[PDB]
Amino acid sequence: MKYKRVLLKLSGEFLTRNGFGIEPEATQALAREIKAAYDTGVQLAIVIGAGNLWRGARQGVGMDRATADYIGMLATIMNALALQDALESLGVPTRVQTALTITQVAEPYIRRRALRHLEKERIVIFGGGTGNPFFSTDTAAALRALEVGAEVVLMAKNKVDGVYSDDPRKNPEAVRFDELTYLEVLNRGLQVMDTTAITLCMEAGLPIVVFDIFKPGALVGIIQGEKVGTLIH
Amino acid sequence: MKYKRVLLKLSGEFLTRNGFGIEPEATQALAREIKAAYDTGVQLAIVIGAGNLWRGARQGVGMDRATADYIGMLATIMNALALQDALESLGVPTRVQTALTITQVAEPYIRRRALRHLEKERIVIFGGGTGNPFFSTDTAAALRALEVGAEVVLMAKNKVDGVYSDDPRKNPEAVRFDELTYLEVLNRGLQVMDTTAITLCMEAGLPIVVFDIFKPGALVGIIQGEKVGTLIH
Amino acid sequence: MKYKRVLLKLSGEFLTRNGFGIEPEATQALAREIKAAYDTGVQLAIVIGAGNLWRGARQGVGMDRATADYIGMLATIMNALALQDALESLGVPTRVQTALTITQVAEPYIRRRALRHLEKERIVIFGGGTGNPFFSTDTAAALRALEVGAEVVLMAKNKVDGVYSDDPRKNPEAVRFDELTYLEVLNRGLQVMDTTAITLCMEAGLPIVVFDIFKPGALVGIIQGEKVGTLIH
Amino acid sequence: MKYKRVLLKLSGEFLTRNGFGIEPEATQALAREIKAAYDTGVQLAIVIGAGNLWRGARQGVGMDRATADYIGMLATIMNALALQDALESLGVPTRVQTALTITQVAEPYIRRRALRHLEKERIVIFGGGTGNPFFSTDTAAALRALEVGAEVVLMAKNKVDGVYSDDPRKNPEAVRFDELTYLEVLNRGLQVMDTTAITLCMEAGLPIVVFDIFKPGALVGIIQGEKVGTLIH
Amino acid sequence: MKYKRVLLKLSGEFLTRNGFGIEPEATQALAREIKAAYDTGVQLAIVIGAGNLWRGARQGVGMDRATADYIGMLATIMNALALQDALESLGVPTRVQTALTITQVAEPYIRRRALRHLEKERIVIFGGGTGNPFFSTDTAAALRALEVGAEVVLMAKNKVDGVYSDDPRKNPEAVRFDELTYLEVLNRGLQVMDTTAITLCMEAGLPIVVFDIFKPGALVGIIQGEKVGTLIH
Amino acid sequence: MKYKRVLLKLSGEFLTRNGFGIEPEATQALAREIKAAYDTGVQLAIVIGAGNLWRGARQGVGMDRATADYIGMLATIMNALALQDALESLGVPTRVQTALTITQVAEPYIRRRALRHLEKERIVIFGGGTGNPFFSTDTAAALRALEVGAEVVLMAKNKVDGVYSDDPRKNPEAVRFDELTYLEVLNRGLQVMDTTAITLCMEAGLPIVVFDIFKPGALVGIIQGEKVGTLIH
Ligand SMILES: Nc1ncnc2c1ncn2[C@@H]1O[C@H](COP(=O)(O)OP(=O)(O)O)[C@@H](O)[C@H]1O
Ligand SMILES: Nc1ncnc2c1ncn2[C@@H]1O[C@H](COP(=O)(O)OP(=O)(O)O)[C@@H](O)[C@H]1O
Ligand SMILES: Nc1ncnc2c1ncn2[C@@H]1O[C@H](COP(=O)(O)OP(=O)(O)O)[C@@H](O)[C@H]1O
Ligand SMILES: Nc1ncnc2c1ncn2[C@@H]1O[C@H](COP(=O)(O)OP(=O)(O)O)[C@@H](O)[C@H]1O
Ligand SMILES: Nc1ncnc2c1ncn2[C@@H]1O[C@H](COP(=O)(O)OP(=O)(O)O)[C@@H](O)[C@H]1O
Ligand SMILES: Nc1ncnc2c1ncn2[C@@H]1O[C@H](COP(=O)(O)OP(=O)(O)O)[C@@H](O)[C@H]1O
Ligand SMILES: O=c1ccn([C@@H]2O[C@H](COP(=O)(O)OP(=O)(O)O)[C@@H](O)[C@H]2O)c(=O)[nH]1
Ligand SMILES: O=c1ccn([C@@H]2O[C@H](COP(=O)(O)OP(=O)(O)O)[C@@H](O)[C@H]2O)c(=O)[nH]1
Ligand SMILES: O=c1ccn([C@@H]2O[C@H](COP(=O)(O)OP(=O)(O)O)[C@@H](O)[C@H]2O)c(=O)[nH]1
Ligand SMILES: O=c1ccn([C@@H]2O[C@H](COP(=O)(O)OP(=O)(O)O)[C@@H](O)[C@H]2O)c(=O)[nH]1
Ligand SMILES: O=c1ccn([C@@H]2O[C@H](COP(=O)(O)OP(=O)(O)O)[C@@H](O)[C@H]2O)c(=O)[nH]1
Ligand SMILES: O=c1ccn([C@@H]2O[C@H](COP(=O)(O)OP(=O)(O)O)[C@@H](O)[C@H]2O)c(=O)[nH]1
Ligand SMILES: [Mg+2]
Ligand SMILES: [Mg+2]
Ligand SMILES: [Mg+2]
Ligand SMILES: [Mg+2]
Repeated sequence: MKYKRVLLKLSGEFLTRNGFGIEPEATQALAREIKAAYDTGVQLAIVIGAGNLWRGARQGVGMDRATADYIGMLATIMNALALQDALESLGVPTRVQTALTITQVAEPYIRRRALRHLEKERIVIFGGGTGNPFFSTDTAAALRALEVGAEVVLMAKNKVDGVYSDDPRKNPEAVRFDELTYLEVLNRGLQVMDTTAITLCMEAGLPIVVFDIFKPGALVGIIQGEKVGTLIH
Repeated sequence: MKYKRVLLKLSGEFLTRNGFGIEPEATQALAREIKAAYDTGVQLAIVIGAGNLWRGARQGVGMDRATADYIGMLATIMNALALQDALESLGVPTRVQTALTITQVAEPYIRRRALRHLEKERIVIFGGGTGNPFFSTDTAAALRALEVGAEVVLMAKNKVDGVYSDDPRKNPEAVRFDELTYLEVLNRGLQVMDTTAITLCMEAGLPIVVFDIFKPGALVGIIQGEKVGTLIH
Repeated sequence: MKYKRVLLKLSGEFLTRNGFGIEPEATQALAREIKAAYDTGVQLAIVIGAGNLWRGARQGVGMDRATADYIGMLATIMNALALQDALESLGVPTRVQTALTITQVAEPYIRRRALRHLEKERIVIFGGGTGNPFFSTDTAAALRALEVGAEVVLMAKNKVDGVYSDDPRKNPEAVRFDELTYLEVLNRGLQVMDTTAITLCMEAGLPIVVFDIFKPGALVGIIQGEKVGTLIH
Repeated sequence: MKYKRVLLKLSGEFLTRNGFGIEPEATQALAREIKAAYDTGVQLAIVIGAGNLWRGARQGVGMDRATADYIGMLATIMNALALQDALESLGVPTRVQTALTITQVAEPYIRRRALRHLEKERIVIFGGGTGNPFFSTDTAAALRALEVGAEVVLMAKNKVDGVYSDDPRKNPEAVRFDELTYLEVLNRGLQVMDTTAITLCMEAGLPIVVFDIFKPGALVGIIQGEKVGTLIH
Repeated sequence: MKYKRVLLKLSGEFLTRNGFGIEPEATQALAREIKAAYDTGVQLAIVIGAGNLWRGARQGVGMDRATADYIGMLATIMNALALQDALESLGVPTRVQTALTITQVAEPYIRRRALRHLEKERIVIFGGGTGNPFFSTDTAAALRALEVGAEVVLMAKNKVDGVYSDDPRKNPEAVRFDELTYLEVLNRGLQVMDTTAITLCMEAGLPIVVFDIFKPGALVGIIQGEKVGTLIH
Repeated sequence: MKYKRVLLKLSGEFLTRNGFGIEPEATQALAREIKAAYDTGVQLAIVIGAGNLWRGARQGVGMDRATADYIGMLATIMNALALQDALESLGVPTRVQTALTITQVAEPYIRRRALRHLEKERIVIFGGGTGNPFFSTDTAAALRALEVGAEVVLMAKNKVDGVYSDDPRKNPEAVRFDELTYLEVLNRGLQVMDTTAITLCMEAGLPIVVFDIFKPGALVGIIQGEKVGTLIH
């Protein structure tokens, strides 16, 4: 194995086939991909987004960005709980920790508890992002990777298989990169993930792999050492 | 004014026109109805549901009913926050209290903070139901009515204008009731609301009016003393 | 064994023989009955009332019913802590969870900590009711039964051995029922328990047995499959 | 006025005429004494005991002192809430802060909030003692006096009007002291209050007056400068 | 006035003249500078660092960076409490909000409460950073600026009056910039602040002014519209 | 072994050789002494002070003693976290419980959890004192000893090997006592520890041993039954 512990960042869109909502069949498919990774023996922490449920203050009337972001963080917790149940259906031991403390619903985020969960071969799903507005779960992925000592952030990005010279769904001439420096991402103004998540990984020397989780073998390949997707380092 | 303080129970469906999501124009139209009631000078507490965002364990995989309920409670808080912004857009002073404590996002349910807010002519929106699974927001509406000393529960029901002999959406021949007793609702097995919400109001002699909030003038009518919808008492 | 997991509802009066207080010998006698049921191997959750310590707003001066209810909830936690010590005296593994969060004193109600404790053959005593005013512990017993997946609610009622046509303490001519339906309880206006607790169990098809815990063998009888008391179903 | 801000320590026994429980008439009488002090214009913080409800581990079976103390702290909060309602019945503005955080029921203890309450001419009742076992509310009285900057602790002791050379209810030859040093109290082994409360006041030079609150004029006299009871200094 | 609401980022070092500790005369001197800016009428939010009290994991034995960062977050709260007292002793109304919830000590970070405080012309001091390890006080300054709608982040740098081509206390030949872009800071590898704080401001278009707070008139100059220090925008 | 469970009170000064701060080699040296006592098999609970980081209100401007004490409580938690890391790096299983609840950083003080930890042969480090101002770490040592059922409080005094007739670093003619009573300490006006800590131990009959932890073999000596230091009993 190239990696013993990883942070897998997932789009909330992966929980539906139809753009919106939480759907059982899509959640099962996503669980099956995660179990494929779990079965390699890697230690697995996850950050889950909420694009399937909530886009932002465009949906509100007179809505601050902070308020819209809090709504989105609650949505990521909805997804976290749904994903945990799907993984438990496969018998994969799973815990959820949320960046907003909601005692009746899930454990709060507690570093020493997250570490013990990973050491006991459990998947830890992080809901709620970082708990702060003005981030996406991209930044929560970088932060939680650093907090659990993951060796790489695996960004399972919706509808792309890597980082491109441009948004490949707005420019068919876009070209995929094998490798990039953090600064190259910033200088070229690429919009594949929060620039704040880039700089957080930059400061720690934490590598990022952007890939297509629904390409069979891709996630297991990354874990086992294959070249897959785009490496930011 | 017949009533000085009312609890208004709203379906989460009122925030969308397309089945799913939170939508600006639907939320704004709902806020305008609430503003008409507020402008009468009545004191106004609201309980909001989550059916525009979450439909229960049918959407999960191997999901407890309790877990589905906690996800719904999170969804009601998302709706409460969106509704608050919409009302504040219109200049209506509004507070949100949640049955689950989420410090950054809203204040917790605290009985005499809620009493003080109503006394200060603010709308109090209660998110999170009662904080317990195995209720709907119907029972949360009954509970919160008793807690704030509301004089009646105004049940704004999605797509009906009162209580009928049968589900009017399955039975075109159903007949509307002008009045019912609590026991009559239970013995006829009508499915307009939680039977638990029925008996809570029954134990207290707290009346319920089931009505159509989008019939212009209905809500303000009830507040002023007109006969609108079905009275359960 | 007919039942694998039961919820046992206890009056706070069982902790005293003199109307008021918490008394060692009464608490110990109650703990011995609970130990007999535990020794059958059934999984056992308990909800405890507060009538030995608090009788409601009649004891206050200008006191809300909600405020009286919150005081009663505090009193149920006092009883839960006393009962736990008594059971631990007898070697019975016991946990206390409270509906109101009081960190130093007991763990908070958390649904799958409670599920894990029962799986580990510990008794879980729930203090604080549901955490909401306008319920009795009767409704808390119904709620907690549903939450832990109990198969029946065992209503140990103070000074009666079943449900009667009338209050047997006011009507010496009252007759005991072997069986009732939920609706029959409501329509006959019997005052054995919260009508809200009745309808909660009714909605779930959760049966209730009203019985005398101090009739030797009654509790263990019910657990083993004997006909004891009144079945509501 | 001799004093601008005082801490009044009250026995839980003052809430009953009959040894046990909370009784409306006794609570009103106690409220009327407190209002007499309030009407002088002094700033008034209160610590309330629980001897009317809970004595200790003698009432438990296999009961630790710590557990018995937690039960007693919950009882002081019951009394605090009852006393607040009685004072509110007289129109005296009153707040309750508890050393155990119980959000739905009362404010948590927060120093800056307690100070603002006193500055706004409200009575603050402290329930829960210090939140730590192994104290009595005597020690909570000394601690809360220091925390709010009270100039004296007024110990309204049950059934005595001062400090005596011996327990005056076990030795009719006991003599009352006008004045005592902290060390004199310790050296003579007097049992009128926690020795820990003595030393806490010793270290701060905080004077203590032990007196009979039901002697008409006594409490107002202390506040206005008269010699009443026993001074420990 | 050029700016109506600002976020002032301060080093923990400003609370000492001797490299380490909290010292009264330095804290008072810092409070007098803050009071001068308050006296312009600007709404003022502060983020305070910890360098006077804690450097990081090299002070620990086997200490991971996350643990060191939590220790520094505690230190920032220590400084916030000391700064609040100095400011209050000058009669400036001040509130402290902490990213880690410690009820007894200060109010939690709550965005709507912080907005009300600023509108009521109080200084809000933010302690605890963001509550997340791997985030710096520079990043907390950026975040809290966004959250309170400050128009600019004023980075009071220790012993430096702007951004330079190189660390000036390491290269006497370094040249100061009047103006830079966010990307210029990142590309030139400048170490004036956390790159994550840069990119957060970049994404919002929030301008940063790096300046020397102990150059008399500089802070007030920036507030009134003068050109002081270095503008990053 | 004379003692099976002890409470070890340590000064914050033991974490530095230079009067102030947290330093790795002093912290490691302190951890090696603690590990030597752990290796005897005794169950070991620790209370840690703050003097290496915070002296009190003379470091503040207009700073009341309560605020200074909360600042010191934060410092004791900083030290607890650093001590836990040094101990863990020696392979000693260690848990931290804090009197102020800071979820992200350490578990809250919970008596039943602390007992389980000691029974599972873990060191429990108590940070935050008691959570109350005006209580000292000496008083916290006494309290936490009572709460965990320690058989003795071991007061590791800074630069002193027992109790003396006078402050020895102020009177070279002072004479050491082998033994004293609680009352002798109070009557002689000795300043070795908080008088409130003395009286708390007096009331429980809990013995105190004042000793020099950096006299090699002394801590282990006390645990194995030797006569070391001064016994207060
Ligand atoms: N340079 C780029 N390379 C790859 N994807 C890009 C780039 N710029 C923008 N994108 C967009 O980023 C999207 C992923 O972002 P988002 O919709 O938020 O997915 P996720 O929810 O997985 O973060 C891709 O679908 C793509 O349209
Ligand atoms: N007897 C009845 N009278 C009226 N409506 C009924 C009755 N029985 C069932 N219903 C159905 O209940 C629906 C309201 O349920 P729900 O979707 O939960 O509304 P809400 O979301 O407002 O609570 C109505 O739209 C109607 O289809
Ligand atoms: N129909 C009935 N059958 C039995 N008991 C009844 C009935 N109606 C009222 N009761 C009264 O309800 C009491 C139980 O109420 P309560 O004191 O709350 O018991 P518990 O404390 O066990 O809930 C019985 O002692 C009885 O006096
Ligand atoms: N030396 C003493 N002087 C006065 N009262 C004493 C003394 N020693 C013991 N006491 C007892 O202390 C009692 C007050 O303590 P307690 O019953 O706890 O009252 P409270 O509940 O007000 O503290 C008095 O009723 C008295 O019996
Ligand atoms: N390009 C640069 N321009 C200005 N200062 C720099 C630069 N590179 C490094 N620094 C250093 O950054 C320091 C400011 O950071 P720091 O000491 O952490 O102050 P603060 O604690 O307020 O952030 C300056 O004292 C300076 O020595
Ligand atoms: N009678 C006494 N015997 C011993 N030490 C004393 C006495 N009186 C005062 N002290 C002082 O108390 C100090 C111990 O307290 P302190 O410095 O606070 O250590 P710690 O921080 O461990 O409590 C000793 O260093 C000593 O100088
Ligand atoms: O640290 C965080 C994480 C999330 N969010 C909000 O919650 C949403 C989570 O959705 P995200 O964009 O991360 O999901 P994805 O696009 O991958 O489905 C964000 O968009 C923000 O609105 C936030 O404010 N801070
Ligand atoms: O007290 C409550 C309130 C709500 N809920 C859950 O949250 C959902 C909220 O949706 P609801 O049916 O109340 O909304 P509506 O149908 O009125 O839009 C419920 O269905 C439950 O799953 C709950 O468990 N308890
Ligand atoms: O969910 C609950 C449970 C309890 N209580 C209050 O706490 C008291 C507990 O006494 P109960 O009647 O349940 O005890 P019992 O009569 O069984 O001894 C109730 O009366 C209410 O005042 C409440 O408000 N809600
Ligand atoms: O700081 C405190 C205050 C109270 N208690 C407990 O709660 C009871 C409160 O009753 P108290 O003796 O103070 O009341 P009084 O005798 O004045 O009625 C005590 O006896 C203890 O059991 C405690 O453990 N710590
Ligand atoms: O959001 C934050 C803010 C601060 N810190 C920690 O607390 C320290 C704050 O002191 P810093 O050196 O940033 O402040 P300065 O005094 O240098 O401005 C940081 O170094 C980190 O260790 C953190 O972990 N997260
Ligand atoms: O229960 C407690 C314990 C500690 N403290 C505060 O925290 C400091 C802890 O450091 P201390 O000087 O007591 O410890 P040392 O290092 O001297 O043993 C005290 O001085 C108080 O300011 C407090 O307020 N309450
Ligand atoms: Mg995204
Ligand atoms: Mg609906
Ligand atoms: Mg009863
Ligand atoms: Mg007492």
